[PDB]
Amino acid sequence: SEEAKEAIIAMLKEWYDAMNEGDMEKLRSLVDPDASFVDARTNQVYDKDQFLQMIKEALEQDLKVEVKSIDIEVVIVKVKVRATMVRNGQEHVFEVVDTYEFRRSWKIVKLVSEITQLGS
Ligand SMILES: C[C@]12CCC(=O)C=C1CC[C@@H]1[C@@H]2[C@@H](O)C[C@@]2(C)[C@H]1CC[C@]2(O)C(=O)CO
Repeated sequence: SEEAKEAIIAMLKEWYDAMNEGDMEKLRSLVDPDASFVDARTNQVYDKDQFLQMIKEALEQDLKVEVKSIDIEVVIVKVKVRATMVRNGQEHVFEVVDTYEFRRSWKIVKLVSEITQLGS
């Protein structure tokens, strides 16, 4: 079980590291093909290809992230992240709470993201 936990954590490290690297090949491999992605604040729901498309656009805006905390609670993990994006020369700063559902290799089958824009 500790191995299970340790593997999930390592994968979330890979996720966020790949995000800062801009390596979407690595992101694609961590997500189940039938996974659903939820924007909690807008109630919008996306499939994997739609989610990755949005990631691509954000990476084009210099999206960078830093993980602040990881809490393991099917494995459910809550990650708090600070993120920045540069949009038409104006940087925007965000605090995001990402709650993942991993299902067994372990794959992400669901993410709910609460996104708050903090102001630069
Ligand atoms: C561009 C985005 C969605 C659209 C929006 O109005 C603001 C942002 C900035 C933060 C981004 C977010 C999504 O892309 C999901 C991201 C990457 C998040 C930072 C971490 C995030 O929740 C994830 O890493 C999810 O796996």
